[PDB]
Amino acid sequence: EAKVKEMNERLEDEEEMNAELTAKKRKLEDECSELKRDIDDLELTL
Amino acid sequence: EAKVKEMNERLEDEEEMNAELTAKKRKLEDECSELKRDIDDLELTLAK
Repeated sequence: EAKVKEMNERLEDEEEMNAELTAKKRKLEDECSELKRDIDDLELTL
Repeated sequence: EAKVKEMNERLEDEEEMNAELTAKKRKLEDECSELKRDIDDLELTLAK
């Protein structure tokens, strides 16, 4: 059960690092989106 | 013994998921840097 415990626990550390990386990933997909827009709008006069 | 091994595996997987999703993230960080410079330098030749 001790061996059971520190693994459950460490999973929680890890899973939250991973939770962060996907939330950080979201906003960056979104930011890329709008940056790619700013270009493709602007190039429609060149 | 089972829940022990099962949690071992998941740990190795989460440790690597950390590495994987960060390589995905990074590719977007890189892109979001570059796209910004391409927005900017285009205008930096366009401006008066």
